[PDB]
Order: sequence, then structure tokens, then C-alpha cells
Amino acid sequence: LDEHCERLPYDASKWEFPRDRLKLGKPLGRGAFGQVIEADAFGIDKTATCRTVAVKMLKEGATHSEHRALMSELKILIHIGHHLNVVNLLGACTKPGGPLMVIVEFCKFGNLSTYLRSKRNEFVPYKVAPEDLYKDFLTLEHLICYSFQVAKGMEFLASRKCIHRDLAARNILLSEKNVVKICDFGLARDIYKDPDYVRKGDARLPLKWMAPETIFDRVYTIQSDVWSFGVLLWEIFSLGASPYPGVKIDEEFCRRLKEGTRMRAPDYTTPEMYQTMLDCWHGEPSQRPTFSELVEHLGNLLQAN
Ligand SMILES: COc1ccc2c(Oc3cnc(CC(=O)Nc4cc(C)cc(CN(C)C)c4)c(OC)c3)ccnc2c1
Repeated sequence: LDEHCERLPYDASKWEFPRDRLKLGKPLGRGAFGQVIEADAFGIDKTATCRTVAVKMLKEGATHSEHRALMSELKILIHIGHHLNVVNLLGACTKPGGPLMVIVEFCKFGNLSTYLRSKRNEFVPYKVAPEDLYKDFLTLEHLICYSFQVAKGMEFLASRKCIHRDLAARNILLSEKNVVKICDFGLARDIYKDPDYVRKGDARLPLKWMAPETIFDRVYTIQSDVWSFGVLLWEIFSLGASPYPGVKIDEEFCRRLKEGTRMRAPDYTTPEMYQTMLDCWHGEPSQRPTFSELVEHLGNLLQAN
């Protein structure tokens, strides 16, 4: 349903937030044409309550085309609606005289790739030592829990007839109480400057996260997002490492992948989590697990761990 966004509704009476009730702060993420800014919103979700929020908007260099793209993103966020594991839309500023602003809840710890890399040294598979009890360490349970939550969020997106197209740990945010939310920086990331995006024709694409059918056939489905989810699992259980370490991402990488070449197990995986990565990476899209099956499986692993 996310291919024809322009026909989706924008109910101003529900979503419109006055620009003067927003106290704009520091940048959280900046692209070439878009940006994400921290802000204090007055009474956006609870009467007369200040709330820290994240605001997506355009910047110098953007054109009317990026403005139309941002409005489509607002419409799809409305269609998607709320779930614990998706960043929740809180409001928007669309009235003339100011920039189009898309306001979502704030996720204090930022993107999951940077977070896990920063916390790599503070990881223990199992907190079992009596002295280690009051140490805020990441454990296997936390990693499986983040994995399970992203699958729940993706299952939810799928139920809304939407697909992600850029699922990766950089598009996962961490909030308080170990809650992770799916986001999509999009224009608020500078893909022409970001090494995760590689020139493949006239577009800069996240090649290391793409299914062979996306690279070779330009096919995007929920099952290609499952492939991306497998790559995300590898990022989680490598504690924020970059995929395919030491591999030049060229025509040869793409052919080897298309032929069945896969990544080796990351350093912090359990045998079952690596098997789950291999299952998401099945060459045949229909043979990959679905998000509903991944939710059930990860929920089982979380209960077994
Ligand atoms: C502390 O540092 C930080 C740093 C960054 C933060 C943050 O960044 C944002 C990231 N992305 C967006 C846009 C977005 O998520 N759009 C979107 C969401 C879904 C579920 C689906 C689709 C549709 N597509 C096709 C899949 C689009 C933001 O909008 C305001 C903010 C949010 C909160 N807190 C943040 C804290």
C-alpha cells in the first residue's frame, strides 16, 4: 500500500500540531536534503505536558520533490499507526508559512548499530557471576530480545501491507526499558556520504542488506525485508560490526551472493541464531521464514535463553 501514498489521507484535525508549541533543538541526524532534530513539544500527547520528540524535516538543497516525498512518508506513518516496535507518529506541521515537519517519539539511545558497537566491550553472554549482578551489561537475552522486538515490529508493518526496503540496524532505534523501534532516516541520512550505500547504476543502494532478487531484479517484498532482517541479526550478534567484513562490494560480491555465498557466524551468536540468519538468507524468497514465524521462533529462543 506504500507504492501509492499520494492517495492516502492527511487528517489535519487529528494530526496538525502548531509550530509555536515546538521548541526546536540540536540535530540528531543530518542528510544532504533532510534532517532529524530533537525538540520539546508542548502537550503533543498528554495535556499540557512537555515531551521530548524527534522532528524530521527538510534542509537547504531540498526541492519540491523532497517535500512531496516527506508528505508521502507522513501519510504512510498515519496508515501504519502505532505499535511498540515502530517509531510512533505524534503529529505534524503542514500549514503554509513553515516547513513540513513529521514528529515522532524520541528514542534516547539513538540507532542500534552505533549503540551495540559502543557497548561491545560490556557484553557477557550470561550474567551469572555474583559480583557482576549490579553491572548494566548487555547479555544474549538482550540481543535475542532486540531481535524478537524487530521481528514483532516487522510483522506489524506486514499486517499494514507495508514493506520497509531499508531494514538495517542503522534504521532501528533504542528507547528506554530495552525497547527497540523500527525507523527510516531516509533523506535524514546522507546516502552519498554514508559507506553503507554503494553506487549500483544511477542509485546509491544499501547493497550489503539487499536480497539477490532486489540487487538483480529490483524486486522489493516482505520476503526481501526478511533477507535484510537476517543481515540485521548478524549486525546484532556481531555487536554492531559492518556486514561481509573485508569484502569489496562490487559485481563479483553480487555474483557470489546470487550463487549462494553467505556470511560466516558473527562472534557473539548462538548456533540457533546463526541458523536463523541462514534461513532468512535462503536464495528462494518463498522459502525464507515469514516475520510471524520469526516472532514465534525468537519468542521460543527468548523463553529458552
Ligand atoms: C538520540 O538520537 C536519536 C536519533 C534519531 C532519532 C529518530 O530518528 C528518526 C528516524 N526516522 C524518522 C522517520 C521515520 O521513522 N519514518 C518511517 C517510519 C516507519 C516505521 C516507516 C516508514 C516508511 N518506510 C517506507 C519504511 C517511515 C524520524 O522521523 C521524525 C526520526 C527518532 C527518534 N529518536 C531519535 C533519537
